Amino acid sequence: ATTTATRLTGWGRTAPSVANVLRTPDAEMIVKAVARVAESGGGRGAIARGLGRSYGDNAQNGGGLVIDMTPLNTIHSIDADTKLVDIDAGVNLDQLMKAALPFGLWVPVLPGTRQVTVGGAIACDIHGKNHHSAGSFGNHVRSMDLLTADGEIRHLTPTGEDAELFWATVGGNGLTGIIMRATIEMTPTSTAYFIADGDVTASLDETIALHSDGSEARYTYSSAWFDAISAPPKLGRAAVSRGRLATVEQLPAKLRSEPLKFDAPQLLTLPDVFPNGLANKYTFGPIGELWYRKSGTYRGKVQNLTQFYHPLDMFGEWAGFLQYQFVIPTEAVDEFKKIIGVIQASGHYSFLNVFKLFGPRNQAPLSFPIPGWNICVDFPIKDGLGKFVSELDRRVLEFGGRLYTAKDSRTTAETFHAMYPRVDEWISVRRKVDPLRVFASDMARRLELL
Ligand SMILES: Cc1cc2nc3c(=O)[nH]c(=O)nc-3n(C[C@H](O)[C@H](O)[C@H](O)COP(=O)(O)OP(=O)(O)OC[C@H]3O[C@@H](n4cnc5c(N)ncnc54)[C@H](O)[C@@H]3O)c2cc1C
Ligand SMILES: O=C(O)c1nc2ccc(C(F)(F)F)cc2nc1NCc1ccc(Cl)cc1
Ligand SMILES: C[C@H](CO)OC[C@@H](C)OC[C@@H](C)O
Repeated sequence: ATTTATRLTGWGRTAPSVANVLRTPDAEMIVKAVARVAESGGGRGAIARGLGRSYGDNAQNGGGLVIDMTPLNTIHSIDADTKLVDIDAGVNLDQLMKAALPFGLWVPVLPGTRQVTVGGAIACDIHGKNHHSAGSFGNHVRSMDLLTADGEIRHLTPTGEDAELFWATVGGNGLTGIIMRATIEMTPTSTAYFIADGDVTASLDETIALHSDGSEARYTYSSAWFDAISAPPKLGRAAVSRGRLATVEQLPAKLRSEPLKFDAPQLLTLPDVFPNGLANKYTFGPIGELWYRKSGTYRGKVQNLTQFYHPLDMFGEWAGFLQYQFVIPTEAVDEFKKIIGVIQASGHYSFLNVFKLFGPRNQAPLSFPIPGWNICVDFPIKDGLGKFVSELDRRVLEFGGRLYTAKDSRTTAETFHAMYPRVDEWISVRRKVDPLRVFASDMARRLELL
């Protein structure tokens, strides 16, 4: 148990603040720190911190306490018959994935990096490539133990007597208390592999058409990279990757011996093999166009996790960036296209772009995902950006969509509240379970959730 004044930022490395960071594997010691903050009521409160993968300010508390949860990382049990895992909130999804595979169990929702805690996964109600078929992380929690402001540990379930507080904690960014422990229902699987279909579109219109032609219902997993820099018609052209978990008999004979094995992250990546880039005299001409179309079009390709899910891993080596993520309701297709147009003409160039059609939402009043067009872009920080993303906020807002707290460090409270029309409902729950504001964060203060 060590308390240390530490300078903390999100993954985006901005808006730093200084907090007292408690790092203890001792659960009783955590209960006491919270009991202390509640006693000298009130101060600048406390907030949990997972692995720090949120880009913004949700896991920090300037001039307050921050409880690092990563030492509470015991997997208590895994059961293949019930498909249930019982794990501390500090367990991470990579650790969990590894521990569970031998049981034929699969982490039901995986984000774009496995370095996130169970606590972070719940508090941000994270989504992945399978949202349209599996919903978000919150949908899969069968119980969790929440340390509240009064110093008690409350056992919450999605349909029990504490359902309301359960669903306020899902997506609650740690502002209902500290998730100590949870039970997750896993997805059964017979292999660690995917059967994947790849498609390449020529334009924004094609990308939308492919996601609206009914084909999505044939794949449990689906996401795309899209072009956000090229002028129309090239704007919004996409490499789409869709699939489902493979069964044993679908594997080639070579891989049937160990169907649930995970492959090691290799020493040599593509920057190590080709140091001078991948560009040749063909890349930007018709043969290049033809080559990209071909490599990105395929059917029934067997892929492991890295290949199917982390296709940025092969580009290795390739701070001053602003991550922006929003979703626009399904029906607002024209408005969605408009927003992509605004991005392209902005003079702000993003290369790392995610496109995904979200499925049905859950009952959490602060849950980010709603059915519709989800987009992430990554803008280099340069003159004009701050004021331009505010304009984007305005358009996202008026088009019925919202920003994601896990990605935000700079939107206003007014915008956020308008984007989340159930925020008042949520605030009423939070105020009932934390009258003295024992739990607090830089985000809570910025977005007036405190
Ligand atoms: C490369 C990359 C790819 C990503 N891809 C995706 C994606 O595909 N989908 C997606 O949804 N997100 C994605 N994210 C965002 C990420 O999944 C979330 O920010 C997640 O919350 C990070 O978990 P963490 O353990 O690092 O939590 P932190 O960022 O440390 O904390 C996040 C929030 O969770 C709260 N919290 C953490 N632990 C606890 C606890 N034990 N009890 C109560 N509250 C707690 C904190 O108070 C804070 O509000 C991505 C992030 C990166 C960097
Ligand atoms: O960096 C992030 O914050 C991120 N956010 C994501 C949000 C949603 C999705 C989803 F839509 F696929 F679920 C994937 C994400 N991948 C992410 N990162 C991995 C990645 C993989 C490929 C690309 Cl073209 C760009 C990013
Ligand atoms: C962005 C989305 C999430 O992982 O999938 C990207 C795939 C479809 O494209 C591969 C990239 C590297 O070109």
